[PDB]
Amino acid sequence: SMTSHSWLCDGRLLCLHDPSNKNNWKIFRECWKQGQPVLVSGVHKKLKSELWKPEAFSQEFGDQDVDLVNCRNCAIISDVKVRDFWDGFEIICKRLRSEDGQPMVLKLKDWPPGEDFRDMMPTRFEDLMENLPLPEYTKRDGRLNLASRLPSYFVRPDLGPKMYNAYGLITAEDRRVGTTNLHLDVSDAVNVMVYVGIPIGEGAHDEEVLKTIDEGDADEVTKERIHDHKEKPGALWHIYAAKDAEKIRELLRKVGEEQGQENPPDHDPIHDQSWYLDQTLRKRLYEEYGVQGWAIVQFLGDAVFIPAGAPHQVHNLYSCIKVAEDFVSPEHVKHCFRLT
Ligand SMILES: OC[C@H]1CN(c2ccc(Cl)cc2)NN1
Ligand SMILES: [Cl-]
Ligand SMILES: [Cl-]
Ligand SMILES: [Cl-]
Ligand SMILES: [Cl-]
Ligand SMILES: [Mn+2]
Repeated sequence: SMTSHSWLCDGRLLCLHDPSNKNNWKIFRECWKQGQPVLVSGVHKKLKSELWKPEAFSQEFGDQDVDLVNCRNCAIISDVKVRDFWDGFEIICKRLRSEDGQPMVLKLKDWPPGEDFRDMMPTRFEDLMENLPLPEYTKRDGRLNLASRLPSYFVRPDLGPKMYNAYGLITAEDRRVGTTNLHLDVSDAVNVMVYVGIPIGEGAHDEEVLKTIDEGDADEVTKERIHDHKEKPGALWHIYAAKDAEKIRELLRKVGEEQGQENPPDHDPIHDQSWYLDQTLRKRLYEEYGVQGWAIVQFLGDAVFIPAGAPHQVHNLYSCIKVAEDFVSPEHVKHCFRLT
């Protein structure tokens, strides 16, 4: 029956159940003070579902010019129509094919571009911003959002939100690649899964999704959300505490060296955004450096709260539309300060 919250990651991750509850801050704020990520479920039930479909984006914006990335090999597909991405989002037989004749796993780069989301999509902007959880933290004008209140001694976030659109990774070989590589942000962020597309053609690809979640180190309760309630899983995240960022840099310098990269001893493999931690590298981080992370499956309507300074990576299971907003909480403002 209905409850305020539950725990994932064996007690280490807060899951809030009611996204608009005026009392959520009472449960949120101690987990957030400790540097933990937080999950909030149910945001899809608050949104106008017609605004967030792949077919509407194609119909309304399809003649815009964009670049795509081939997630398998990082090859850039320059200066194509955005309809060429959207029309293959769920229908595999419409997808652009690589030279080997296979349908590609594509990411749409920087769309809408820079800060243009609000100008290009005013009705979507209103629908998202009015339904974000923890609104004193996440709204542009929230009382606990310092973004508009800080001097130039602090790195300030760009005007958001930002959309993140990409197909699902499909094969056993795809398990070792990221949709978004390991990186960190100096602001806090909330990332909302507004649509999950489960394809058709080569549709029935449900067994390799279970193997990816299992190999991804997902907890036993997370595995129950599929088997028992038939929720749509979108993406597998790994998030690490901000305090563990330098130990992760030491691991990736050592692995770069082993693989014959020629790197100065101070170079920053996290800022480079060139690594995805696969099962092998995650085990090595735990065993050799004593660092544990949070493995998080983001279902349709889940909002993931990512603490400033926390290294994180994203692997899409199915085709995803995500929308994210940056904010600056008082708990984590040290991470954007420009001195010492
Ligand atoms: O029927 C029992 C109630 C419990 N509930 C709820 C209470 C507090 C928060 Cl913060 C969120 C949800 N709604 N149902
Ligand atoms: Cl709009
Ligand atoms: Cl709040
Ligand atoms: Cl990336
Ligand atoms: Cl911190
Ligand atoms: Mn990020």
